[PDB]
Amino acid sequence: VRPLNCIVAVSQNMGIGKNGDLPWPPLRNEFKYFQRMTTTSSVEGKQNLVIMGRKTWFSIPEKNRPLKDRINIVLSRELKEPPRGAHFLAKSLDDALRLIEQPELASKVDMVWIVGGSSVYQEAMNQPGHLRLFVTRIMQEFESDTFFPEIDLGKYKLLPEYPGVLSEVQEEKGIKYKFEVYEKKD
Ligand SMILES: NC(=O)C1=CN([C@@H]2O[C@H](COP(=O)(O)OP(=O)(O)OC[C@H]3O[C@@H](n4cnc5c(N)ncnc54)[C@H](OP(=O)(O)O)[C@@H]3O)[C@@H](O)[C@H]2O)C=CC1
Ligand SMILES: Nc1nc(N)c2nc(CN3c4ccc(O)cc4C=CC4=CCC=C[C@@H]43)cnc2n1
Repeated sequence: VRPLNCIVAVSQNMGIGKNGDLPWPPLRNEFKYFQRMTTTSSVEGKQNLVIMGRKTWFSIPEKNRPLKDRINIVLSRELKEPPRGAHFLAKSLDDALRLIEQPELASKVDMVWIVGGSSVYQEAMNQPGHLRLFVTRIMQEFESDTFFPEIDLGKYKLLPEYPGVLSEVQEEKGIKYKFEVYEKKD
């Protein structure tokens, strides 16, 4: 729960969003990976937890909120109550991270996942300490208005393998993609 995980899908031009949606048509197999990695806790009786920005929360289809079988935290400086369906609201990333480390969640949270958007990735990546980046490389260019921060290879190590993550190039709807895991210690 102390390591922080970010998970993202990014185009060749580092794009992650366009007009409050994704730059590419729906990649349901890519979504299945997102679901699996964020939902699968390491121990029965604990749930994983997802943190996301307010725009990402409202852009997720209503029928799929909250992200099922995960504790959902939404970051907003303007909302005063958690959005309907969200488990917690936090006014800053540090407030959220401090909440998660409170003892009355000890038994109640396994892995922590940052799931977007651009804003939130940026802030998480500015932080000292142990960060993993679960990056899906969409091997194609797409017109985008929201983007993922630079991944400095002097700071992040590309893990050659990672448990439960397959390395082969995948394809759906003629769009190729592959799964990568990066790590920054300390
Ligand atoms: N893997 C992928 O490809 C993903 C792509 N996306 C893309 O991201 C795009 C949107 O990105 P972006 O513009 O960053 O919008 P965000 O997803 O970051 O959501 C915006 C909200 O984030 C809140 N927020 C961010 N940081 C903080 C903080 N430290 N404290 C409190 N609130 C915070 C802001 O609240 P307030 O305004 O009140 O300050 C803002 O309202 C979407 O179009 C989507 O397509 C999203 C998820 C995944
Ligand atoms: N690997 C990876 N990592 C992510 N963080 C990720 N996030 C999403 C976000 N997403 C989704 C998040 C959850 C969900 O059930 C469906 C979607 C589908 C469409 C979406 C449209 C616009 C904005 C957000 C929304 C979709 N795919 C993703 N894949």
